[PDB]
Amino acid sequence: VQFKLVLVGDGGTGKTTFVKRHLTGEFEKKYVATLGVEVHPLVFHTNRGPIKFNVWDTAGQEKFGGLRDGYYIQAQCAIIMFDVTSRVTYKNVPNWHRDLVRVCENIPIVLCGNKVDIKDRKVKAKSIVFHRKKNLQYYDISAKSNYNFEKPFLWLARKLIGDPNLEFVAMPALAPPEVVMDPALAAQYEHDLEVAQTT
Ligand SMILES: Nc1nc2c(ncn2[C@@H]2O[C@H](COP(=O)(O)OP(=O)(O)O)[C@@H](O)[C@H]2O)c(=O)[nH]1
Ligand SMILES: [Mg+2]
Repeated sequence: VQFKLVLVGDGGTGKTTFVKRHLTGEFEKKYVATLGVEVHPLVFHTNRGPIKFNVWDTAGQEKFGGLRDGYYIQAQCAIIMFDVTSRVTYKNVPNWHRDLVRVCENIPIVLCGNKVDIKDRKVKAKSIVFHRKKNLQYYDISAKSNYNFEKPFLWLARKLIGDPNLEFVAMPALAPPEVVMDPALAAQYEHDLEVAQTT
């Protein structure tokens, strides 16, 4: 049985494109009229059994202001997203985290910089600092290529289940990649995060 996960971040960062990679979750999503939300059931399969994240994706209302308390309430974990091609979206991460922690004081949170498939990257590893003092794990992701798609969910499942060595035994069916994540760029970016972390 299951965990509410709230996916937040500026409009246009790729939240909806990311949750939709999980094809069953997209097929089985439940639209909640009263709340302005689609709830996608993303089941994943660990070496210890299944875990279900019910991922709350907005219906775009973040473009007009903050989300209502009912969106965040009873969340057990979260993903904050920004877009590595837009510094302003990164600049706004602290405010999203504040809103989230205001309603859900002690939950595990992953920070994700999306669209790392785009060659002209504006927010690089050296610049991504917010997660350090706040105890968040960070990953680069590219929703459109499934790059690192399972990373945030695996880190969350380890935190939520209380098993640091949990692994996924099989991947969910994901929408086939719509863009190629350049494998060279992926390897440099993962190492660049490791370097920034040691600096
Ligand atoms: N290149 C690229 N474009 C993306 C990615 N994710 C989303 N997009 C594009 O970014 C725009 C906003 O995506 P959307 O999922 O609607 O963002 P949301 O408003 O945060 O829900 C759309 O044009 C997407 O196709 C990605 O990983 N790579
Ligand atoms: Mg959206």
